[PDB]
Amino acid sequence: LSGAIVALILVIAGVIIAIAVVLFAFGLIPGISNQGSIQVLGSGTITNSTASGSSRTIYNITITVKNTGTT
Amino acid sequence: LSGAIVALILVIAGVIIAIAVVLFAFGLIPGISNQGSIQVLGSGTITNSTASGSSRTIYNITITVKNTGTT
Ligand SMILES: *[C@@H]1O[C@H](CO)[C@@H](O[C@@H]2O[C@H](CO[C@H]3O[C@H](CO)[C@@H](O)[C@H](O)[C@@H]3O)[C@@H](O)[C@H](O)[C@H]2NC(C)=O)[C@H](O)[C@H]1NC(C)=O
Ligand SMILES: *[C@@H]1O[C@H](CO)[C@@H](O[C@@H]2O[C@H](CO[C@H]3O[C@H](CO)[C@@H](O)[C@H](O)[C@@H]3O)[C@@H](O)[C@H](O)[C@H]2NC(C)=O)[C@H](O)[C@H]1NC(C)=O
Repeated sequence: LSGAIVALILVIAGVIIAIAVVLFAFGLIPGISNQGSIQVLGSGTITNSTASGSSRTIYNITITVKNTGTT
Repeated sequence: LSGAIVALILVIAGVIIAIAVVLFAFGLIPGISNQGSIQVLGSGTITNSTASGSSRTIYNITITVKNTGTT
């Protein structure tokens, strides 16, 4: 008897997990868009910004950035 | 005589208890085999709900959900 009862449980669970995985594949798609939100416009500048005789060299990066995203 | 009447009682009782276990196996089927599920549709969102420098961070989660079951 046991084998048929087990197969029935695993059939129905198979349908449920397969549908959930298909829905997840459709559900990913909106996240892909955000990978393109930024673009950098023109040349930026680097400037030596550290104080005289300081242990660390520290530069200053100025760039135009454009954010086309919603965040 | 005795051995044959006892063999017959155990044949009859065997039929009875075997059929009882077969009917029980058919009686399991509805409980183990409910089809349909919570389906999650598209992307959801997480939003910071935390306010006023509270000790525990709380997040809103909003998502579209479809119950295809009967409960
Ligand atoms: C950013 O500015 C610093 C000063 O504000 C400067 O430190 C001085 O460095 C000079 C000599 O610079 C040469 O040698 C160093 C190594 O010692 C190189 O890293 C550098 O590229 C040059 O070839 C030194 O005489 C002086 O005492 C330092 N301090 C001051 C107050 O002048 C950094 O060198 C400078 N970095 C860059 C990349 O320009
Ligand atoms: C997460 O969902 C909550 C409902 O489950 C929701 O509560 C409702 O809040 C609105 C007003 O929310 C505004 O103001 C809060 C600050 O108080 C902001 O965090 C929020 O972004 C909105 O600008 C209220 O009218 C309504 O009655 C509340 N309903 C319930 C059931 O509590 C939260 O606002 C929501 N959180 C965020 C961050 O959206």
